[PDB]
Amino acid sequence: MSSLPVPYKLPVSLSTGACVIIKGRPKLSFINDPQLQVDFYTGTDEDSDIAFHFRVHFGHRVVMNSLEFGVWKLEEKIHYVPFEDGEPFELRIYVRHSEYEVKVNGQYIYGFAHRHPPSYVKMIQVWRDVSLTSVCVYN
Repeated sequence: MSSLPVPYKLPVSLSTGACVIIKGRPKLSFINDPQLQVDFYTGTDEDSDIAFHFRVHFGHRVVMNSLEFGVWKLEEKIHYVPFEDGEPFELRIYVRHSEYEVKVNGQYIYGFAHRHPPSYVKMIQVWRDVSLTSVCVYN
């Protein structure tokens, strides 16, 4: 029950082979419609674009998108992702040549085709209704 501040912002440099690992717990039970949001920003400013947005509507759906010149682009949706109510989760995002590969709790979930080069990602923000225990970038 140690925790990181939320919103959590960390500077990053992403290259093919990198892996973002996010560990934490939803802070409310699913009946309260808690959310998790992970944003890969292409700037350090508050108005920066988002190359990869990953948003968990716990108990409902996962949506992914990008914010480009201030506009949300095509939403990609997953109906079911195996987050468990009240339990700690592990979210991994691997930076591959052509896509981000998303893993949750030991399961392969999704490959999100790059819309922008990962080399332009400068900061990752993790926020909304979670308690966070760690946010690590490998390689």
